[PDB]
Amino acid sequence: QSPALIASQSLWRCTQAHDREGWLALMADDVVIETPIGKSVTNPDGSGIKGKEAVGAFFDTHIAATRLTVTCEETFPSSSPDEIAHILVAHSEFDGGFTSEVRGVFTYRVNKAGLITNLRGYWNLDMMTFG
Ligand SMILES: CC(=O)[C@@]1(O)CC[C@H]2[C@@H]3CCC4=CC(=O)CC[C@]4(C)[C@H]3CC[C@@]21C
Ligand code: NA
Ligand code: NA
Repeated sequence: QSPALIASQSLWRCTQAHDREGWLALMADDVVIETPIGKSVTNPDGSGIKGKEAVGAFFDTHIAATRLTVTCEETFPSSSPDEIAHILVAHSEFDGGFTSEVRGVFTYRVNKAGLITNLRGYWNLDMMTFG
């Protein structure tokens, strides 16, 4: 298991389990999350959520109060142990019964310490469905 794979798998587990401190412990201090890449509700300025403090707020907003299910459809290693890509399906269920689901490419990068520096998602609203 490469550092990138272990990091991505650990982040899935901590995400579904709402494990805030475990989730943040996987992040580098200069982490940048772009889920999705470009402007969106989860990426306001379209340039990503930057720094552990900001992704902490991101967690509290979009993960903490949501039942999340992350399915790994397919994994694409690179020739670098520090970078990996996944086809993921992210299903959200909020307090009330409202749901959203999306499927896209997610790329991960870790530093030499094995901490996530980049998480980037390839999808848009057209690929989303709601229930
Ligand atoms: C509530 C929402 O809008 C979403 O459910 C739609 C897509 C979701 C991504 C999917 C990718 C992912 C994989 C991880 O390993 C960490 C958690 C994230 C970033 C996760 C956060 C919540 C998001 C943004
Ligand atoms: Na590094
Ligand atoms: Na550095």
